[PDB]
Amino acid sequence: VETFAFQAEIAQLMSLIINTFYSNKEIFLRELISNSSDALDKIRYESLTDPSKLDSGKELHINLIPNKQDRTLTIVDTGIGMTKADLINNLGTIAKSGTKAFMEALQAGADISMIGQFGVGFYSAYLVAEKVTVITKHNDDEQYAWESSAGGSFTVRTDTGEPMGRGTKVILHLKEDQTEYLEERRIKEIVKKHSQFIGYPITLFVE
Amino acid sequence: VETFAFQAEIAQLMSLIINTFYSNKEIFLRELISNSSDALDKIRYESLTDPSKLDSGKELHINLIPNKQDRTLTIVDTGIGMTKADLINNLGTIAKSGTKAFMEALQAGADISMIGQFGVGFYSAYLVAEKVTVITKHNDDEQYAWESSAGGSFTVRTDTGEPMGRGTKVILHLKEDQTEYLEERRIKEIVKKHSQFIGYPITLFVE
Ligand SMILES: CCN(CC)C(=O)c1ccc(O)c(OC)c1
Ligand SMILES: CCN(CC)C(=O)c1ccc(O)c(OC)c1
Repeated sequence: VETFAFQAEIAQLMSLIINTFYSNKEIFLRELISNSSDALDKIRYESLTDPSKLDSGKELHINLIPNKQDRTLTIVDTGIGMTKADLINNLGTIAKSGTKAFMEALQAGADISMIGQFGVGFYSAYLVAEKVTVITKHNDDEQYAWESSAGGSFTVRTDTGEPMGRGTKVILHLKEDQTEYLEERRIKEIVKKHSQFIGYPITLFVE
Repeated sequence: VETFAFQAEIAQLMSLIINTFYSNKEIFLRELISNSSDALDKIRYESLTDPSKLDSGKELHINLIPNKQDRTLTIVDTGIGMTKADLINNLGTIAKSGTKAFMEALQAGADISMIGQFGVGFYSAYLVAEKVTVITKHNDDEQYAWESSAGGSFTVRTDTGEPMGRGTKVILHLKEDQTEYLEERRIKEIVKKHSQFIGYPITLFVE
């Protein structure tokens, strides 16, 4: 298990997300679904000139898996996935510069819901989750598990768990007062409201 | 000079853009600026683990260059640029699937301004231009010039013109009745309206 420190600006972004009074929390799902869409676009583009890219899995889609027992909402995609380097480098984002722009925007009247426009939408997972676990598999690497409960550090380990084939799995360990996001009609409402133009199937699992 | 046929679905997207009565043409600039932002994000991300990626040019920005003599509006960025393969493969887009989703959306009430959400925003250049020339330079290839006046075909040639260092240059040969997009206050208005959260400098050249 390797423990790393977040870059200062990312710890601050996470602190802002966690600490700010801000009711419109539901947007975390749209931001995660959108990152999944972007990863799927990437593998699909690569497959256009190299069909073998899809050897690790031909279907391009997203599953939403609520689990009330464990209190987790899981967002799985079969997109391009991430290498160990992508994971350590702020999950494939340009987070330092994105955080800088987001902060300026907030100072000038933007609100937290606009986070995705600064390319750090992943971190909005902290609006609802106390701990976030990311399992990922890229064609060019082995499966890894990234994890953080914020607090300025994250871990990375080689994942021994069930093999994924290819893609990214975001496991949200939901805060005690955010269990509405495990409820079927609430998830369906949010998907329909914010993710109506996502070009891949989104399957909501039932329990 | 190599001449290629557009895939059928792209020729149809272009025909739709060109033929539909649709007044809100100004959005082409926001879509091009946004593609440039995405290319810049890409090179910046690569530079995070490999500083030499920026050997071909350290500054990450966008220039807007109107030229009333030639009737061209040029959008230059110093982003990641495109290889010959990217160019032939619909300028690095997943255009067939993106066109499919855009068409469905239009049929269900979307309008042309939402084109960028389907990842084929580049083609909105045809709302204002009769011919579009794209000059591009990727670290992994030499400089190329892609060109199309629609009509179902595009060309690709190795570019002999002034060397770019790295990035993408979109030269819009504007339609005779679209010269307002060469006017300073009109360009400035559009940038301010639609591109206020682009995290790179956008320099509007004067003539
Ligand atoms: C670098 C590839 N990538 C992003 C396009 C993913 O696999 C990915 C998918 C979903 C996410 O929520 C995510 O969080 C950042 C990353
Ligand atoms: C594949 C890299 N890329 C797109 C991210 C560009 O260089 C690029 C930049 C501006 C554009 O208008 C464009 O048109 C599609 C492409």
